[PDB]
Amino acid sequence: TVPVALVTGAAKRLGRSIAEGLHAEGYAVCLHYHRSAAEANALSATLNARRPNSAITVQADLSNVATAPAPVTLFTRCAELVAACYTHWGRCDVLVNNASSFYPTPLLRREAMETATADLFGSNAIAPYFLIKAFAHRVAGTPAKHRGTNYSIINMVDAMTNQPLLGYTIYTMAKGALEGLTRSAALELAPLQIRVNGVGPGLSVLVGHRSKVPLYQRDSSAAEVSDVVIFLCSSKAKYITGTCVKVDGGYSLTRA
Amino acid sequence: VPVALVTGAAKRLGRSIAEGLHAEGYAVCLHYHRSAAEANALSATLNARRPNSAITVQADLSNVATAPVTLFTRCAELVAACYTHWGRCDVLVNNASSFYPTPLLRDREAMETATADLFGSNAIAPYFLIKAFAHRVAGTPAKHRGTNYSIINMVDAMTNQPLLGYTIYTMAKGALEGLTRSAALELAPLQIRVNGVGPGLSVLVDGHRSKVPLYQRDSSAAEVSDVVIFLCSSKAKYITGTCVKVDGGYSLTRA
Amino acid sequence: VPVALVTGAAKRLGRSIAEGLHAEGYAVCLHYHRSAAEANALSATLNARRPNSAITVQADLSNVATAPVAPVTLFTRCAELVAACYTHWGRCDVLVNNASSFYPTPLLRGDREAMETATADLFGSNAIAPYFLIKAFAHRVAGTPAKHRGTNYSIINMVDAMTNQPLLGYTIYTMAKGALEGLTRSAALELAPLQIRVNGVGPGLSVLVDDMPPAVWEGHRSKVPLYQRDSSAAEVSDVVIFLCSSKAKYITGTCVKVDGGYSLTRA
Amino acid sequence: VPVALVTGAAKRLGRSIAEGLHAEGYAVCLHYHRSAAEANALSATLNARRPNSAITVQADLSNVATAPVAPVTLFTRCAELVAACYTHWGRCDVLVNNASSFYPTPLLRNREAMETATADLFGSNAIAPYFLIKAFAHRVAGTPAKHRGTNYSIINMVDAMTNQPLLGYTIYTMAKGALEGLTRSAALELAPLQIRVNGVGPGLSVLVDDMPPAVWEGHRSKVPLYQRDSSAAEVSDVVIFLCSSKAKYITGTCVKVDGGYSLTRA
Ligand SMILES: NC(=O)C1=CN([C@@H]2O[C@H](COP(=O)(O)OP(=O)(O)OC[C@H]3O[C@@H](n4cnc5c(N)ncnc54)[C@H](OP(=O)(O)O)[C@@H]3O)[C@@H](O)[C@H]2O)C=CC1
Ligand SMILES: NC(=O)C1=CN([C@@H]2O[C@H](COP(=O)(O)OP(=O)(O)OC[C@H]3O[C@@H](n4cnc5c(N)ncnc54)[C@H](OP(=O)(O)O)[C@@H]3O)[C@@H](O)[C@H]2O)C=CC1
Ligand SMILES: NC(=O)C1=CN([C@@H]2O[C@H](COP(=O)(O)OP(=O)(O)OC[C@H]3O[C@@H](n4cnc5c(N)ncnc54)[C@H](OP(=O)(O)O)[C@@H]3O)[C@@H](O)[C@H]2O)C=CC1
Ligand SMILES: NC(=O)C1=CN([C@@H]2O[C@H](COP(=O)(O)OP(=O)(O)OC[C@H]3O[C@@H](n4cnc5c(N)ncnc54)[C@H](OP(=O)(O)O)[C@@H]3O)[C@@H](O)[C@H]2O)C=CC1
Repeated sequence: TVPVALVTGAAKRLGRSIAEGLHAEGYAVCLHYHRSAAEANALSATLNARRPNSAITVQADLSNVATAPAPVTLFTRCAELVAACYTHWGRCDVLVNNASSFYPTPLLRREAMETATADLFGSNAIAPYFLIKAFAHRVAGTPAKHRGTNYSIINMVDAMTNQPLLGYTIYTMAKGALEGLTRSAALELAPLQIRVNGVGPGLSVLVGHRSKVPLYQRDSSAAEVSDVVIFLCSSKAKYITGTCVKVDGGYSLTRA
Repeated sequence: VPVALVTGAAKRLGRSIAEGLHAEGYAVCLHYHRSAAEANALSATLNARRPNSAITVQADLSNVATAPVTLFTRCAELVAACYTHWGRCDVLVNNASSFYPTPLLRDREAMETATADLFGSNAIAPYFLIKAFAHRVAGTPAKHRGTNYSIINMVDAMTNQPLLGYTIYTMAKGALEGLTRSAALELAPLQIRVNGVGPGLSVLVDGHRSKVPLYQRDSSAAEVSDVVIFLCSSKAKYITGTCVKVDGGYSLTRA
Repeated sequence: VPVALVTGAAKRLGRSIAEGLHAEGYAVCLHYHRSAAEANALSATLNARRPNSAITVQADLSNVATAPVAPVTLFTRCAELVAACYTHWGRCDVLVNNASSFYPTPLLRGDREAMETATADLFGSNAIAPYFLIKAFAHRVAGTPAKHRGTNYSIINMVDAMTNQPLLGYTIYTMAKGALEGLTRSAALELAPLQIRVNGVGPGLSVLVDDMPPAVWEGHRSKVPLYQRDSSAAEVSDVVIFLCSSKAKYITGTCVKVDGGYSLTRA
Repeated sequence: VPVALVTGAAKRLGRSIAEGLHAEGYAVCLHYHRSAAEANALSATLNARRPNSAITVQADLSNVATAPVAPVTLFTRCAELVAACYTHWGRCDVLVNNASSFYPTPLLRNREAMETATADLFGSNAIAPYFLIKAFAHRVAGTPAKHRGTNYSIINMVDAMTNQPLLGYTIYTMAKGALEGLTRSAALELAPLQIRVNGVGPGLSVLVDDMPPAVWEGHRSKVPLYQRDSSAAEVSDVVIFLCSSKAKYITGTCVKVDGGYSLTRA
């Protein structure tokens, strides 16, 4: 049986490493993207070249805003992403909420305030919520006899948000929401044997903070994070749910 | 005479907090959404005890426009109301909170308003309120600033042990915890303290209470508001970015 | 008149705690290990303000047997501290596990002794003594007929707001503090039926010792987000006192950081 | 061919962990206290599968001095376990602090009992692990850089449920809290030697069934995922993963393996 994985923000960096890892384990992969169409399609071509019909791409803005066709709501856009997996491959075994907007929202010195709120909160928390709902309904709507045997949802959190980055309040809040989503979803979806966990990087693939990481005194590679993600998706991890794993080289253990 | 703004001050915990702060000498701006009668009754009681020690302000803190007026604007206006009437705002208490199911498992705009209401009241409104509050302090010349600025976020001691079916509420509380820490850090330079108070079971609607280790009952409003009040006192000036459980040990239990 | 036992009461945070409780009307049993002169000076001050409101008891809380007053065990020494409260005043309403040894136990580089004594000292003072003290305290309340019990039993464990961001080289100390946090939760749960509340207070930097260059000391305190300084003893003891008040009677099993946001920082 | 020392390896989780590591090619030093028969049986199986891939060492990890052949301290007995790995195979790449005593130490409802309970519960769950880590760390530091292994990993078996204390188990819960502290402090201090230190916290695994079937069923039925306790393998696979080179950026973290049990409330 060939399992399917949906990965948001799959075009590059961690998202792309995650998709590659899942693909190397035999997953067919639905690569979501927002703006990185060229990289997304280039990745699909690589994956489909290795193994025919093992990759597709879907575009979507996951910000908590209406888009033009009545207006399309973020929920609808999310349901469509999950539906694209069932339409093409007839299944969706794994969901990885990786897409994430990250920029300052200082408390100390309108259009910007409102789009920032919906963008940061949508991508990091609200989209993943609706995505999980859509994913869950599909599974519930599948007759028990026909369900997969290893449903796994991974939320990309942040190992460092408890030690807030000065000026990033909304981003930090959204990640805090995502942690709550992880726990609440693990509990409510446990009956459908759908596991929900979180993976929190510290510093990965930076574009003198490296030297602060206790382990290796450097940021991590994408693989050093994606391997963790892949492991949590494996049947060997089927008893793990509702937990967040830090992948930070001990950075969260430090103090100023 | 210090001023305190308390959202959702009309009844229950919000009312207890206002009364507590008032008993310590605070002038209190009582925010309310729908409980206009209860809000005005309380103001009358407080103003009767001490002239000009209470006002009331109506506002929907759901992340939606009204009349268009954005949530941020409505929030700025709440804080402005304090400076307009009394010329100051020393304490902010983000207490207002919507609480109802958002099941993941068995409706179009039903989830739309739920999203904006649950997230607005519990997280986004508090964010804008804190911004507005922080902005007024920063805009106040150092010599004229108060000496005990305190923001309290009402969190939930039990959200790490999620209530089945309440994902969006739980998510909003998680955001509020993040707001508490991020704000404490960024506002430390203005000497504005930001903390959280997390009830377990308090003043139940109407069992579940027999589950509480301590006293085997839910708490009274005072048992929570006193903690809020203490965190606002100058005896607590070194505390910031922390959340205090007031749950009688409920979070220490397991199924 | 309610009684409070405070371990390591002779100076610094322990003294401030005793003074605070004393200012609220508590009679205070001041425990000390080596600071006899400081302890007696404090008792004198408290007894001078209010006759018979203070006493002092000496005890090594390290997890080692002591010279017969058959060797005396740590548990026995702990029971005796609690007993000294009931013997003199007929009661013990509040316990504050404040005493604490603090020094390096590096993982990397007349010798065994230092290893075996460090283990028992750091662990005893910070965790094991508090355990037996709580047991003793718990036993005395349980042995009191309901009709004679106090109405506000409170136990406070002094923890560390920064142990989750370990100080390099202090593994055993950090370990003992983690054990203390465990004790706090387990005790709150088990003693809830006797209405004995058990909480923790975790300082960050308080009355930071200045055995180092002025600038190096400016550095450390400047890392605290709020006020860019370590705290005074009062800024911590007032929190302790509050947790002991009847206005905190619904709080139990919780640890309160008093760190001015220090734990929110990163390297 | 890497070496792994596993304490309390004789049965249950310890055994599953040794088997897991053995299946990955590790040579395994199986520590035991009282389960000599089960320990030797396991060694035989492993050695039969791959010659000279298993040994055993007996040791009481309680924080008490043992009788020789001058009393032996816990630290010495700990160094000797680590030494046994370097003596036999010339290396120790992985350490798994699995050994653990677990029994009640009530505060109420009421000897050499309390002196031994304290030392046994605290020794096995915390103090031994401390000294073992020290010993393990010294051996690595005393190895010239050019000869060091490339994947040093220490895993501490913690408890996903200690923050929701089991009534009457104060000392155990305290020792587990100390073990968590040990995990973080050690990760930090040993980072420079590239020695990773993490924790794995089971919830309910291979739940002891010494009670009415209904009572046993009620207990496991509380676990949200599968409504059952876990198998040993469902825990050991996590341990094994954390030891793999794919996990070489993870350190100072504790991973719950509890099927969501810690998410529940009374
Ligand atoms: N890298 C690090 O040091 C850390 C990473 N993390 C988390 O790990 C995950 C991946 O990290 P990283 O690779 O750095 O991520 P990136 O910052 O590179 O962003 C990943 C993708 O998110 C997509 N995205 C952003 N906003 C939206 C939106 N509004 N709608 C739809 N898609 C959007 C972008 O896709 P596109 O280009 O197609 O528009 C982008 O490629 C993230 O969730 C991040 O929060 C956490 C802590 C540290
Ligand atoms: N009580 C408990 O057991 C627990 C309480 N808490 C938290 O403590 C705080 C107070 O608790 P409690 O007294 O029970 O709170 P309530 O549930 O009684 O709600 C408080 C007030 O919030 C206001 N409110 C709700 N939605 C909105 C909105 N969209 N815009 C503006 N105001 C709104 C309401 O004001 P109005 O009536 O005027 O419309 C209401 O009176 C809350 O933050 C809650 O989350 C956390 C855990 C447990
Ligand atoms: N001050 C700070 O920055 C921080 C403090 N804390 C905690 O707060 C509490 C008080 O802090 P602080 O005032 O600095 O504490 P101190 O370091 O000054 O120690 C307090 C007392 O503990 C006693 N003590 C130490 N070892 C033993 C022992 N083996 N047996 C009996 N008594 C012993 C000493 O009593 P004597 O002198 O009589 O021998 C000492 O006066 C402690 O628990 C500490 O761990 C936590 C984080 C930070
Ligand atoms: N199983 C579960 O549901 C849970 C397990 N855990 C943790 O997982 C780990 C393994 O679990 P599990 O397999 O159940 O463990 P066990 O309860 O079976 O104990 C493991 C081994 O520890 C050894 N041991 C106990 N005390 C000592 C001592 N004083 N000195 C030396 N060795 C000692 C015993 O070895 P011997 O037989 O040779 O004497 C025993 O076989 C433990 O650390 C445990 O705390 C945590 C939560 C739940």
